[PDB]
Amino acid sequence: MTVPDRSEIAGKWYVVALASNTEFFLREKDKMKMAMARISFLGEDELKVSYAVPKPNGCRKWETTFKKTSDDGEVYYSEEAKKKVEVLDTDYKSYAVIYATRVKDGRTLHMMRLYSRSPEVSPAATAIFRKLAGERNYTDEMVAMLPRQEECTVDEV
Ligand SMILES: O=C(N[C@H]1COC(=O)[C@@H](NC(=O)c2cccc(O)c2O)COC(=O)[C@@H](NC(=O)c2cccc(O)c2O)COC1=O)c1cccc(O)c1O
Ligand SMILES: CCCCC/C=C\C/C=C\C/C=C\C/C=C\CCCC(=O)O
Ligand SMILES: [Ga+3]
Repeated sequence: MTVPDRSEIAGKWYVVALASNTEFFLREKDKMKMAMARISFLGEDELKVSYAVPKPNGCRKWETTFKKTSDDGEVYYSEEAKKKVEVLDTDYKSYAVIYATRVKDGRTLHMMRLYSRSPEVSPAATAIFRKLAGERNYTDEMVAMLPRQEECTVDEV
């Protein structure tokens, strides 16, 4: 409540560019199109967020809950989904950059994701985005920009 900005962007979050090094995912992120999502505040230490990705091979839409989210200041952690996301940069004015990391048994992973407040991409959104990726010594092929092309979409259900 003390952050009306959240309510402003909450309801629809767009993913239009990512960064990674794991070929399996990087290999595929390069083929998908822009994705959408909806986030809700359950509690500062818990929030509900949904993922919407249009996959021509088979669109996939679902919901997910984030629990025990207060570790490093404001970060989300799902004991079940063994995956956490920390607000690495968010303005909802034109873009937001977040640090996403998935850790499997014996394997750890990190990746950056660039969001857009509007289906369009601001040259600055891609640049600030690249700046961070560079700090991680990333290369173009490691970061793939995604178009607005849409085949499937989610509802305000
Ligand atoms: O390493 C990560 N994925 C793997 C492994 O995850 C998976 O294979 C599946 N996935 C989940 O079950 C999942 C369950 C719970 C939460 C999930 O996000 C799942 O994805 C399906 O996702 C996909 O096929 C693709 N995925 C998106 O397009 C996406 C688009 C926008 C937003 C997405 O989350 C997407 O996954 C590719 O994802 C992958 O290859 C990975 C890391 C860090 C953060 C991630 O989100 C990752 O997914
Ligand atoms: C918003 C989560 C969307 C989840 C589904 C889409 C992509 C999954 C990967 C990263 C998205 C996770 C969080 C979005 C970034 C910052 C949230 C700030 C919330 C706030 O400022 O209070
Ligand atoms: Ga995922």
